[PDB]
Amino acid sequence: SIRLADLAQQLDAELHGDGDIVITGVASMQSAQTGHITFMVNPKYREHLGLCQASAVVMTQDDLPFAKSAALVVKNPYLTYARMAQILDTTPQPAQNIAPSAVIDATAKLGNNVSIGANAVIESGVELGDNVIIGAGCFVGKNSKIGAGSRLWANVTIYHEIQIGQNCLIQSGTVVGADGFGYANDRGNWVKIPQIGRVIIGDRVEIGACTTIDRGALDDTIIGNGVIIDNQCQIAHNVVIGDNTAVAGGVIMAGSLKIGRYCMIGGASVINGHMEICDKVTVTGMGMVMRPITEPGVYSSGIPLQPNKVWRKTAALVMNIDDMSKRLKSLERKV
Amino acid sequence: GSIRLADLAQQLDAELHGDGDIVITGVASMQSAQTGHITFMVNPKYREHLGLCQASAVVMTQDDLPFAKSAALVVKNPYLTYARMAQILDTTPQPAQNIAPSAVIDATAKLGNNVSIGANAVIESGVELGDNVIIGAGCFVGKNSKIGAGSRLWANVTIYHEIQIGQNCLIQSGTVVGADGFGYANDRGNWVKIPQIGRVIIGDRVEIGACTTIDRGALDDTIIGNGVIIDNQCQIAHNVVIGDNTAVAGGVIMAGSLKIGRYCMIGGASVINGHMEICDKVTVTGMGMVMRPITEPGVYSSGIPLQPNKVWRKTAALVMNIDDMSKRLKSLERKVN
Amino acid sequence: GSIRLADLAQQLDAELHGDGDIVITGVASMQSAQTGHITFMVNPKYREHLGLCQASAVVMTQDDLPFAKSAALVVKNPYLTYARMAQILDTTPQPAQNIAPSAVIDATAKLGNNVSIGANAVIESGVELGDNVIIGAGCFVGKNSKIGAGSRLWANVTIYHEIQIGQNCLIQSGTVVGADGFGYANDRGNWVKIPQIGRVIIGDRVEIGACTTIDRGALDDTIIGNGVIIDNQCQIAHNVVIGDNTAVAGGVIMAGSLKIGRYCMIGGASVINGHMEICDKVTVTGMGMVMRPITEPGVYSSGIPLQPNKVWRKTAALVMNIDDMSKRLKSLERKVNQQ
Ligand SMILES: CC1(C)CC(=O)c2c(nc3nn(-c4ccccc4)c(O)c3c2-c2cccs2)C1
Ligand SMILES: CC1(C)CC(=O)c2c(nc3nn(-c4ccccc4)c(O)c3c2-c2cccs2)C1
Ligand SMILES: O=C(Nc1cccc(NC(=O)c2ccco2)c1)c1ccc2c(c1)OCCO2
Ligand SMILES: [Mg+2]
Ligand SMILES: [Mg+2]
Repeated sequence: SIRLADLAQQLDAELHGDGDIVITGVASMQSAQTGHITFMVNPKYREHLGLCQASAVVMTQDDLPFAKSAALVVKNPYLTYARMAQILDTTPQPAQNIAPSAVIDATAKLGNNVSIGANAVIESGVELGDNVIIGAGCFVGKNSKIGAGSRLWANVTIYHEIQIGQNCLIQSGTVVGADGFGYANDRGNWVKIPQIGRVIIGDRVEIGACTTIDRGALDDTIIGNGVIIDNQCQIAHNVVIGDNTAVAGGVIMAGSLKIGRYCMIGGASVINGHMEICDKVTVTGMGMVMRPITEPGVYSSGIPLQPNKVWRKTAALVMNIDDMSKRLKSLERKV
Repeated sequence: GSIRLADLAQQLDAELHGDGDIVITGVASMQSAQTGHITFMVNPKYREHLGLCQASAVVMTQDDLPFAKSAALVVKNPYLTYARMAQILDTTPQPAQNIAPSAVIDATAKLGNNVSIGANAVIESGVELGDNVIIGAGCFVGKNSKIGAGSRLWANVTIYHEIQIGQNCLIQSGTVVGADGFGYANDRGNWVKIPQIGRVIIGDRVEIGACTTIDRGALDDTIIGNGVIIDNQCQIAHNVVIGDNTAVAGGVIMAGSLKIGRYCMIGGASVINGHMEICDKVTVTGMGMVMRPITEPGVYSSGIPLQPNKVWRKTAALVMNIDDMSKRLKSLERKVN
Repeated sequence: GSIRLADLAQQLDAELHGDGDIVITGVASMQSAQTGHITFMVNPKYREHLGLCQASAVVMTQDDLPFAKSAALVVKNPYLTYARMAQILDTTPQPAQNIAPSAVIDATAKLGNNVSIGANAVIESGVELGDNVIIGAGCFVGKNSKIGAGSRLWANVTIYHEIQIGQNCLIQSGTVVGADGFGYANDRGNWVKIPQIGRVIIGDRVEIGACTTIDRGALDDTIIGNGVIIDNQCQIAHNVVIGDNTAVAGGVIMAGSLKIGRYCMIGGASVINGHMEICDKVTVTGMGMVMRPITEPGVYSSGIPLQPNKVWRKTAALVMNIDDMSKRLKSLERKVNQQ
């Protein structure tokens, strides 16, 4: 719980109302009750602000005349919402102190205030920095290092020789450092190439659930600082992702892809390997990225949904487009 | 457990034609069935084949009866009867039995009657497990989460905090329920995490496949309706709502704040955009690219299917240059007219 | 781990050019190699660059040899030799060693010789682990499952009941083998679960990536042939059959009752529908949308690639209205045919 005046100060927002209002948490506009603070971004909600029952609403200056409650005025309500949600965060920690059922190799090196959940397994040589939290059931493989403040939720798998920076967050089910898909061929028989590279994850990286990041074949798979990666993503061996790039859910990346900084990869996209995407590129959902992207901007692919009867004709015509092309060329020649 | 054919027929509401004393030990495919097995025929083309079936009994329709070469259970719907008898004779073990000494269970957790918790499972403070709930080995159930009576989790399932799961649900291994949604604000190019303080509410009789992820809501909740079935490797983003009885096949990816109606069927590997709605009774075929809202019931499709590589190369190049093709067509139209 | 260069050359069947007494400690890339490392060159464009590589030895061909600036191992196939020497100098640890006191092993489980079981692994009744099997930490192996000699599971792998795995397999973390297929009947509008009492049969020398799922069959079995390699995030549905030596790249989804032949290559993120067959020696390029059986060997492809969004918008609009284009072209043909 926190006073609205204190909250406005920490948020660097201008208060318009009773600063002694006690705020207990954040809520959506439709769900907000007394004691909740909420926010609005779309001006369509201005007009039924008298139905919102929050104790305070974060809004812009143009929204203030429509306010029917105490208001915190700011330039960017969505960013202010992020900050106040962090102040009022109710999320528990993956673990507290070191659980007696955890299995920790005697040669592990633990910083101060390290928490390890029940039945987590820490291999030899592992280094956990100050304030690191390992959730229940995690595995952290030999000689891996996790920087100060980083947190793993339950049932995360970190392989051997992995480096993770400070203040990272990895959600459950994720696997970091599995073998890359590297094989030689000896007369039709696959010959495993041991993957003795690593994964280097920078600082302030957040990784979703059931995402896989393979280790490099010789050199390393590299995730830059401030990268965010959603659920169900596959990052193949020797991929390099530049700082602050965002990767949405279900993206599949092939090996040796290089992605620049400040990129945004839409969900379910497929990016082929041995190529580079430059800085400040946006790929929209389900993009089929076959070629390098050398200029910033927005890129898209795919033929969107149609009613099935219409699709049947669309797909049949598209598959025979070569004949349409030949017929057009013939007609041009005749005319 | 072995059962007498006459007793099995009564439980199935089938007409017995043959020896009710036959002992049935399990269910098998028609090609694999041996003595002691019961099987079923749904395709009348196999009537001439029944003499090659070694099952002790065969479920079939009244129209099939003259072709039987074994004891027969006559029913209106052999496929449904097969589902029912497979449940009666199910050989699937339970994920756990009793409470394993290696399980770690917070003192404040509330266990109902006949709850089983497998080895090395972890149960946090405030958790409530209803009667007959089974938690598989290596599971994690987060703080204050509630799992309704008769629900079962296979091994290595992760339930985060404040999750509500209904009665008689089944969740396969590797699935994660309640992870943080992909919620971030942008501050001059830096991503600022938005804590996801909503929950997930899963209804009754929901089945979730393996390695599926269902994210918790940002403020309000991610909601899975009653009777929903979800296959493997699906991603259900924060604040998605899925209506009762909807089926989601494997590998479907949904964006945040999507609402899917009741009675829908989403084909495997489909991709659905966020902040929009799909109405009731919509079927999206496999690999559907669902970019816009769907406001009328029916079947919808997308995608250009496979061709020989030599042919695809021309197809792809021509489609990508279709604007030029369009211009040439109009130009020729003007010239002819 | 470390080996004299002469002995390494002998085991690789390589021709040594240089000091056989050099001590090699591991493998490294050309750019990263330092004293004690062996590296390899596959691209002759780097011949001029070999003076900058500080590896102690370089694997190369006879045509590269005049350009060497180090001890050299000459072979016909530098890439295959690199695979073999990386195995010889492999630094990858084992998932486990010995039997961990925190593992929970049913009294009726049967273990061969030199079995290792990692911390907090769970082994159900009736399980059989062959000689030299390694079960990583946190794994679950369900009732009556059998794992053949030399096979290894990394941490947090889930094997359901009645699963059969062959010899010298390798399964990466997070993978689930034997979960229920997606089988349901319809009772007047209510889903009715069909118990999935088939199994999964995995052959010998199969490698499966991370967070891959392989469902069990409804009555008969899901079958993975010998020498198959499967990447991360793959979905193999109930009753799929995959022939020997086929490779499945990451993110591939296979619907139920699909049969794939031998020596196939399925590109990443492909979607393969079920109740159909793909013959031997078929290559499906990435993101392929397979809706019909493939009856002839060769390479098959689908998908419209990326364009700038403003260009894509026009392309998508024209394609979605291609029926109108077709009709206009036919009408124009009639006019040109004087009809
Ligand atoms: C629930 C049910 C008993 C019936 C059903 O509707 C269904 C089932 N299994 C499916 N597998 N795949 C699939 C999986 C992977 C790749 C490609 C396709 C579908 O698309 C499936 C569908 C659907 C078809 C159209 C909409 S949902 C079993
Ligand atoms: C098995 C092998 C040694 C050789 C191989 O053929 C192959 C390999 N790795 C791949 N990654 N991806 C991929 C992954 C993610 C997104 C897009 C593509 C492919 O498509 C891959 C392929 C194939 C190409 C064509 C058919 S399979 C390594
Ligand atoms: O693409 C993001 N999500 C997302 C997830 C899953 C599926 C989709 N489907 C589509 O787009 C889609 C379906 C059909 C056509 O298109 C999108 C996305 C990107 C960047 C972000 C972000 C979300 O939130 C944080 C800010 O950065
Ligand atoms: Mg334990
Ligand atoms: Mg996918």
